Amino acid sequence: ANGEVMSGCHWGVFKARVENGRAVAFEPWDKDPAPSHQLPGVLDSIYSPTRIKYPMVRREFLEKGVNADRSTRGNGDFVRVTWDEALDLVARELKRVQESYGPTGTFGGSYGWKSPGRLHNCQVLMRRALNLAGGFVNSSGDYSTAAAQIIMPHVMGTLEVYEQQTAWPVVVENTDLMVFWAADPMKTNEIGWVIPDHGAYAGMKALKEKGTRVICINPVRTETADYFGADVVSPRPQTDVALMLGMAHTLYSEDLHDKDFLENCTTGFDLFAAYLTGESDGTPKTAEWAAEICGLPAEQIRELARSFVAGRTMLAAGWSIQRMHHGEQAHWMLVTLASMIGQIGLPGGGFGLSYHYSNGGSPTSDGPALGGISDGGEGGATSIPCARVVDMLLNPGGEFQFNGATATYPDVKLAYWAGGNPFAHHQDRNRMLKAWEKLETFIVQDFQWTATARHADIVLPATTSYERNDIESVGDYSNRAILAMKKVVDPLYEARSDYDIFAALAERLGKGAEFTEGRDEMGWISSFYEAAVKQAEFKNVAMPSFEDFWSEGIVEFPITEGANFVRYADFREDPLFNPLGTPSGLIEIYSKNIEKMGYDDCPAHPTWMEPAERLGGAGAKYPLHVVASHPKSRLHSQLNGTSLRDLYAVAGHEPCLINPADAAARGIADGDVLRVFNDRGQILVGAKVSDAVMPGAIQIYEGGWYDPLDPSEEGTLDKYGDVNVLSLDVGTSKLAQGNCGQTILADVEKYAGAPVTVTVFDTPKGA
Ligand SMILES: Nc1nc2c(c(=O)[nH]1)N[C@H]1C(S)=C(S)[C@@H](COP(=O)(O)OP(=O)(O)OC[C@H]3O[C@@H](n4cnc5c(=O)[nH]c(N)nc54)[C@H](O)[C@@H]3O)O[C@H]1N2
Ligand SMILES: Nc1nc2c(c(=O)[nH]1)N[C@H]1C(S)=C(S)[C@@H](COP(=O)(O)OP(=O)(O)OC[C@H]3O[C@@H](n4cnc5c(=O)[nH]c(N)nc54)[C@H](O)[C@@H]3O)O[C@H]1N2
Ligand SMILES: OC[C@H]1O[C@@H](O)[C@H](O)[C@@H](O)[C@@H]1O
Ligand SMILES: OC[C@H]1O[C@@H](O)[C@H](O)[C@@H](O)[C@@H]1O
Ligand SMILES: OC[C@H]1O[C@@H](O)[C@H](O)[C@@H](O)[C@@H]1O
Ligand SMILES: [Mo+6]
Ligand SMILES: [O]
Ligand SMILES: [O]
Repeated sequence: ANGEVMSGCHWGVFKARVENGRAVAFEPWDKDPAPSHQLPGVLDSIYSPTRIKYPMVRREFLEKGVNADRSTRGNGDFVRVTWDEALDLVARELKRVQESYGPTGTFGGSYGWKSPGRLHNCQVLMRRALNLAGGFVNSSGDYSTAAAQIIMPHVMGTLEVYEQQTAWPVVVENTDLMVFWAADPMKTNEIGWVIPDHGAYAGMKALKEKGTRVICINPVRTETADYFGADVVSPRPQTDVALMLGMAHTLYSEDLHDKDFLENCTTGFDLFAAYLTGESDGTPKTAEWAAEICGLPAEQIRELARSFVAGRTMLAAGWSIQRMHHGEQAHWMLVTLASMIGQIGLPGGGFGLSYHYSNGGSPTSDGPALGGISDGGEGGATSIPCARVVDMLLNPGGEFQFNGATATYPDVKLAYWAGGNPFAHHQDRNRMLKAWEKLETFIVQDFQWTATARHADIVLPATTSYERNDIESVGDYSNRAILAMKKVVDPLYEARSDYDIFAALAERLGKGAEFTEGRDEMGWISSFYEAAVKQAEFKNVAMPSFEDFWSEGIVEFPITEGANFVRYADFREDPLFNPLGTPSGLIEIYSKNIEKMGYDDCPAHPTWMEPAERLGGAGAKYPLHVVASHPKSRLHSQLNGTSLRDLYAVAGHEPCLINPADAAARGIADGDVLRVFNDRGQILVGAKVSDAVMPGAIQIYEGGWYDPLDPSEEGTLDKYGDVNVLSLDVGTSKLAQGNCGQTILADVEKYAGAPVTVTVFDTPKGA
């Protein structure tokens, strides 16, 4: 066809131009306040050299199945097969594992960002089919807030991280000092889990125009600091809890803390104060004590603390600091500091844990909620914390602790992954490669030839959202509209929707009608729309017929009371009438429930503990902290294998931001090929020399595609730059068992070996 088609994605709403059946541009939505620069890469991902054309089976698995040499996964030897051959093999394997081992034999957690959409949700569709086969082992939590989402319920009485924030207009009108703590909102609000509304950009523009003072506490001077002209304060990475303690000690010793707020809204302050002063352990937590750990001058620490109580202050914290050893302590100590400041529940005061994620603070509309397809049970134990996947494979039947409970790891034999990239997202790549040999069968379903697809036994080519129809909400927190995600182009090559793949597997198991319910694509979509219309009718919100909605492509909802929302205002007004969901009904600075667990690595009040490895730590073996943060010009690993890579690759490798003093000490110049290494692994990167990163730290973003020099050699050099070749794979503590992906020390040198060639962005042989 020829014309324009409106649809959406994790980067926003867009208008595609189609010529002779091929999409030629993904243009920004006219109503978007800040369109994404990544749209050209989203378009290219439909057509790039790494688009998966056909079903494939690795040669060793096609010939020997369960008896294959497991060490050769990832060596490139794939055989093209027909869809019938691939689907029959997958169905035979699903049935074999269920009959031999029961539900504990299959792992169906399949963590990953996939694509938005209420119908074409690849993970829910996979679980719908696996439940019809007999069941599976799931995963709990995520890689984003694994620690904060477990400690917050014990402290504030709610998960806190994925909840609406005090509205942006209220912050602009009332806040005197905005503190971005381990957060880069100008970078991270580009993405949404549903289709993003980019509402944070409207709020940040209003904040900039008013001239309000901004401070960001971060090892890197970011686009957020440049936009606002912010003061940048850079503690050594992993020392924020010590900095917060020094600030708290200053407030207490100078009688600047809010005694009334502490008495009326919290429990355990007296016990915490005994720790703060050193009465309980012999070590006063002074600004000088804190300065020695974090590297900032003691007077700067005292001045920051005094400035937080001088006017109305908002502590807007990000999540990198909890994606680390003892991560639970970061936001627990932040809430304790906010309680001493005493402004929780006031307009523009307190703290917020989602101003940097999916446009939190964009005012909530009066529209209805939109539902989608279910798993028939998205957005040994029968479930594991997600980042314990390798520990599980290495210790079948072994015990593990999690948030007060004791359980044993299930004995998993088959793993099915759809819409995720664990060979980019999981920690300690070399350890993971050896552990994966414990799986009998590994099936991967995607549209791009990621490191995960390259390591599979069986590869099934899915379609993108642009090759089918769907329905989804716009604005993770605002719910400003419902959008028709219309088909842009017909399915490419031999690709099939995840729905069509799972329906064909359900048919082979004799459960076809149970999977489909006799509905077709538009039948499912209209059912979801009609349920939203009924909910809206009960709340006096007008909506068009399904036919008129589909023709127009969108329905917008108005904002009224959502513009005035203040988080914790009811609790502050009357804590006895509106108690929190904690044992006391108050903020738990001291937790008796956590005391009873007896976990050495997660005490009963916020506490400073040395991490496994850190910059400035006694016995540290490597010199530089690696800031393994989220990428500017990708969504994780998404879009690495597209023309968008040209915006940032350095000599064909992932970029490494390095301070001029650390570079000059090693004879490194901008543009040089470098080797980054530690005792766990080694990778290549390209140098980007800049004083934006503090001395003692280097920045290498997560998501790079792993490209082994010699796949048959243990510890081989990664030719491209997957930062998770350098990371450690351990739990945050026994409380949350979260990942520690930003706890990394390494050295760097000018590469001195023979020239190598990156091949991970090329079409695999035979594909
Ligand atoms: N373009 C883009 N946007 C995204 C994503 C993406 O991949 N690309 N991913 C999405 C997802 S799933 C999430 S969870 C969010 C990510 O949200 P976050 O986890 O908050 O983001 P990060 O980029 O990992 O880190 C935030 C900031 O913390 C700083 N930092 C790192 N270590 C420390 C430390 O020890 N102390 C202090 N004070 N600061 C530190 C970093 O320099 C960075 O500027 O972004 C979302 N949006
Ligand atoms: N060192 C370090 N490691 C980190 C982090 C960090 O800060 N530091 N960040 C962590 C976090 S919070 C996250 S969320 C993870 C990110 O890990 P992931 O979510 O696994 O990363 P993505 O690259 O988004 O992978 C999603 C995959 O889904 C595929 N896909 C998209 N839509 C569909 C669909 O409809 N069908 C199918 N079959 N496939 C589809 C995409 O092409 C892509 O390959 O990384 C984690 N790892
Ligand atoms: O070529 C015909 C085949 O096309 C595939 O896209 C359909 O999934 C399958 O059901 C059909 O038989
Ligand atoms: O067809 C494209 C148009 O569709 C409308 O429904 C959207 O509100 C408008 O912003 C967009 O330009
Ligand atoms: O010492 C026990 C701890 O050991 C760590 O290696 C594991 O990652 C963690 O799950 C466990 O609680
Ligand atoms: Mo995440
Ligand atoms: O995550
Ligand atoms: O995430």
